[PDB]
Amino acid sequence: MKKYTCTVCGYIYNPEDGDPDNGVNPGTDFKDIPDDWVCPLCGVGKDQFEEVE
Amino acid sequence: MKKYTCTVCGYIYNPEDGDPDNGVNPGTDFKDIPDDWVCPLCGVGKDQFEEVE
Amino acid sequence: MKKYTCTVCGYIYNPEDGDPDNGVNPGTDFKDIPDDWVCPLCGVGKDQFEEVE
Ligand SMILES: [Zn+2]
Ligand SMILES: [Zn+2]
Ligand SMILES: [Zn+2]
Repeated sequence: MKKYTCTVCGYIYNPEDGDPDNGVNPGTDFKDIPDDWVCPLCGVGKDQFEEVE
Repeated sequence: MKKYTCTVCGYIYNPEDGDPDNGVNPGTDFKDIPDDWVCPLCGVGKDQFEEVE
Repeated sequence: MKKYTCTVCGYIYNPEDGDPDNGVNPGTDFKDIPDDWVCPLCGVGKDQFEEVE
Protein backbone atom coordinates (compact mmCIF):
# COMPACT_ATOMS: atom_id res chain seq x y z
CA MET A 1 0.00 0.00 0.00
CA LYS A 2 1.15 3.46 -0.88
CA LYS A 3 1.88 6.44 1.36
CA TYR A 4 0.08 9.70 0.74
CA THR A 5 1.26 13.22 1.55
CA CYS A 6 -0.63 16.33 2.55
CA THR A 7 0.39 18.86 -0.13
CA VAL A 8 -0.42 21.77 2.20
CA CYS A 9 1.65 20.92 5.26
CA GLY A 10 3.75 17.85 4.42
CA TYR A 11 2.19 15.29 6.76
CA ILE A 12 2.63 11.71 5.56
CA TYR A 13 -0.16 9.14 5.83
CA ASN A 14 1.44 5.74 6.32
CA PRO A 15 -1.07 2.90 5.84
CA GLU A 16 0.87 0.62 8.20
CA ASP A 17 0.33 3.09 11.06
CA GLY A 18 -3.06 4.46 10.16
CA ASP A 19 -4.43 7.42 12.13
CA PRO A 20 -6.02 5.52 15.02
CA ASP A 21 -6.87 8.46 17.21
CA ASN A 22 -9.18 9.68 14.47
CA GLY A 23 -10.63 6.24 13.75
CA VAL A 24 -8.40 5.12 10.89
CA ASN A 25 -6.99 1.73 11.82
CA PRO A 26 -3.57 0.41 10.75
CA GLY A 27 -3.79 -1.28 7.37
CA THR A 28 -6.35 1.15 5.90
CA ASP A 29 -5.60 2.16 2.31
CA PHE A 30 -5.98 5.87 1.73
CA LYS A 31 -8.94 5.44 -0.63
CA ASP A 32 -10.88 3.67 2.11
CA ILE A 33 -10.41 6.38 4.74
CA PRO A 34 -13.84 8.00 5.28
CA ASP A 35 -14.10 11.03 3.00
CA ASP A 36 -14.77 13.48 5.82
CA TRP A 37 -11.34 12.83 7.40
CA VAL A 38 -8.90 15.75 7.45
CA CYS A 39 -5.13 16.04 7.80
CA PRO A 40 -4.35 15.46 11.47
CA LEU A 41 -1.75 18.23 11.48
CA CYS A 42 -3.20 21.06 9.42
CA GLY A 43 -6.85 20.23 8.99
CA VAL A 44 -7.24 20.31 5.19
CA GLY A 45 -9.35 17.77 3.31
CA LYS A 46 -8.37 14.54 1.58
CA ASP A 47 -8.50 16.24 -1.81
CA GLN A 48 -5.26 18.08 -0.93
CA PHE A 49 -3.40 14.75 -0.61
CA GLU A 50 -1.34 13.04 -3.29
CA GLU A 51 0.09 9.54 -3.66
CA VAL A 52 3.78 9.14 -2.94
CA GLU A 53 4.95 7.04 -5.98
CA MET B 1 -26.03 -2.03 -5.80
CA LYS B 2 -29.45 -0.74 -4.99
CA LYS B 3 -30.62 2.79 -4.22
CA TYR B 4 -32.44 3.48 -0.98
CA THR B 5 -34.98 6.20 -0.25
CA CYS B 6 -35.75 8.14 2.90
CA THR B 7 -39.47 7.43 3.45
CA VAL B 8 -39.85 10.64 5.50
CA CYS B 9 -38.47 13.26 3.13
CA GLY B 10 -37.74 11.53 -0.20
CA TYR B 11 -33.94 11.80 -0.29
CA ILE B 12 -32.30 9.10 -2.42
CA TYR B 13 -29.11 7.37 -1.34
CA ASN B 14 -27.17 6.44 -4.47
CA PRO B 15 -24.33 4.01 -3.73
CA GLU B 16 -22.29 5.29 -6.68
CA ASP B 17 -22.19 8.77 -5.12
CA GLY B 18 -22.12 7.89 -1.46
CA ASP B 19 -22.48 10.67 1.12
CA PRO B 20 -18.83 11.72 1.36
CA ASP B 21 -19.29 14.81 3.47
CA ASN B 22 -20.64 12.58 6.22
CA GLY B 23 -17.98 9.91 5.76
CA VAL B 24 -19.78 7.51 3.42
CA ASN B 25 -17.53 6.93 0.44
CA PRO B 26 -18.73 6.22 -3.11
CA GLY B 27 -19.34 2.51 -3.59
CA THR B 28 -20.70 1.88 -0.08
CA ASP B 29 -23.74 -0.40 -0.02
CA PHE B 30 -26.49 0.90 2.23
CA LYS B 31 -26.17 -2.00 4.68
CA ASP B 32 -22.54 -1.10 5.30
CA ILE B 33 -23.19 2.56 6.13
CA PRO B 34 -22.48 2.98 9.87
CA ASP B 35 -25.75 2.55 11.76
CA ASP B 36 -25.60 5.96 13.43
CA TRP B 37 -25.80 7.78 10.06
CA VAL B 38 -28.91 9.89 9.44
CA CYS B 39 -30.61 11.25 6.33
CA PRO B 40 -28.51 14.19 5.16
CA LEU B 41 -31.61 16.23 4.34
CA CYS B 42 -34.08 15.58 7.14
CA GLY B 43 -32.11 13.92 9.87
CA VAL B 44 -34.10 10.71 10.46
CA GLY B 45 -32.42 7.36 11.09
CA LYS B 46 -31.57 4.54 8.69
CA ASP B 47 -34.58 2.55 9.85
CA GLN B 48 -36.83 5.00 7.96
CA PHE B 49 -35.16 4.04 4.64
CA GLU B 50 -36.38 1.47 2.15
CA GLU B 51 -34.78 -0.25 -0.83
CA VAL B 52 -35.76 1.05 -4.25
CA GLU B 53 -36.50 -2.23 -6.16
CA MET C 1 -16.17 -14.24 15.86
CA LYS C 2 -15.08 -13.75 19.41
CA LYS C 3 -16.60 -11.62 22.16
CA TYR C 4 -14.46 -9.04 23.91
CA THR C 5 -14.82 -7.68 27.43
CA CYS C 6 -14.08 -4.29 28.91
CA THR C 7 -11.61 -5.09 31.71
CA VAL C 8 -12.54 -1.88 33.56
CA CYS C 9 -16.31 -2.20 33.83
CA GLY C 10 -17.28 -5.64 32.50
CA TYR C 11 -19.22 -4.65 29.39
CA ILE C 12 -19.25 -7.37 26.72
CA TYR C 13 -18.87 -6.56 23.03
CA ASN C 14 -20.84 -9.15 21.07
CA PRO C 15 -20.00 -9.06 17.35
CA GLU C 16 -23.45 -10.37 16.41
CA ASP C 17 -25.06 -7.30 18.00
CA GLY C 18 -22.44 -4.69 17.30
CA ASP C 19 -22.79 -1.24 18.88
CA PRO C 20 -25.03 0.38 16.27
CA ASP C 21 -25.81 3.57 18.12
CA ASN C 22 -22.12 4.40 17.99
CA GLY C 23 -21.69 3.32 14.37
CA VAL C 24 -20.51 -0.26 14.83
CA ASN C 25 -22.77 -2.47 12.76
CA PRO C 26 -23.71 -6.07 13.62
CA GLY C 27 -21.11 -8.48 12.29
CA THR C 28 -18.11 -6.22 12.95
CA ASP C 29 -15.11 -8.06 14.41
CA PHE C 30 -13.54 -6.22 17.30
CA LYS C 31 -10.29 -5.57 15.42
CA ASP C 32 -12.20 -3.71 12.73
CA ILE C 33 -14.01 -1.34 15.10
CA PRO C 34 -12.54 2.15 14.50
CA ASP C 35 -9.72 2.69 16.99
CA ASP C 36 -11.24 5.83 18.50
CA TRP C 37 -14.30 3.90 19.78
CA VAL C 38 -14.72 3.69 23.56
CA CYS C 39 -16.65 1.38 25.88
CA PRO C 40 -20.29 2.40 25.63
CA LEU C 41 -20.79 1.99 29.37
CA CYS C 42 -17.67 3.38 31.02
CA GLY C 43 -15.87 5.29 28.33
CA VAL C 44 -12.41 3.67 28.38
CA GLY C 45 -10.46 2.92 25.21
CA LYS C 46 -10.21 -0.27 23.17
CA ASP C 47 -6.82 -1.04 24.69
CA GLN C 48 -8.58 -1.94 27.97
CA PHE C 49 -10.50 -4.76 26.23
CA GLU C 50 -9.55 -8.41 26.10
CA GLU C 51 -10.72 -11.36 24.01
CA VAL C 52 -13.09 -13.78 25.70
CA GLU C 53 -11.52 -17.20 24.77
ZN1 LIG D 1 -1.69 18.84 6.35
ZN1 LIG E 1 -34.92 12.29 4.87
ZN1 LIG F 1 -16.26 -0.36 30.20
